[PDB]
Amino acid sequence: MKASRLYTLVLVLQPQRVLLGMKKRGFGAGRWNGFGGKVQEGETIEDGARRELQEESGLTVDALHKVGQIVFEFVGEPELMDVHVFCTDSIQGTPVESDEMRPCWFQLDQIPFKDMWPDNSYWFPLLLQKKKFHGYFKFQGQDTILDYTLREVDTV
Ligand SMILES: Nc1nc2c([nH]c(=O)n2[C@H]2C[C@H](O)[C@@H](COP(=O)(O)OP(=O)(O)OP(=O)(O)O)O2)c(=O)[nH]1
Ligand code: NA
Repeated sequence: MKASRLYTLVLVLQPQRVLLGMKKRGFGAGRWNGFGGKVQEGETIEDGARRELQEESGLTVDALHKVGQIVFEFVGEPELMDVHVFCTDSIQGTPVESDEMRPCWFQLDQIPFKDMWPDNSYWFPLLLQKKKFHGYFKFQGQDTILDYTLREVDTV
């Protein structure tokens, strides 16, 4: 089995809208996603999620709720991505656009699934229902899922 690298993903989910960030530069740009990145040495997963939210979106929150975990495998890549998914409903500043990321609010009847990673269509609806989940997705490139598993869980 492949080794896996730890990542976080943060969704700011308010009662009527969700905050997403559009990748501005590099390869893979043009998709909306939660805020996140690699966990760094010595930090807890939750603290890495708070750090990435601040660095990417400019938002500082005191805490996050863990809602899921999703493992991504890419054909031709040696490591899995072990992505710990967090939520919060409570913010106290404004999102900030950078050269790398543009944050944007979407109403919850306008979730931009067509411009999100294909796996999001499967697990995002569970997140919206206050459910917790574990998932795994194998991708060929950016657009094609070859295999996936998804399960609702009581505890993550
Ligand atoms: N399938 C899927 N892949 C995702 C999602 N979100 C997400 O970042 N990815 C993948 C695509 C990118 O290749 C990779 C982004 O991680 P990253 O390399 O930007 O993390 P980072 O910011 O710590 O790295 P770096 O820019 O500092 O080098 O993760 C998602 O929601 N679904
Ligand atoms: Na990132």
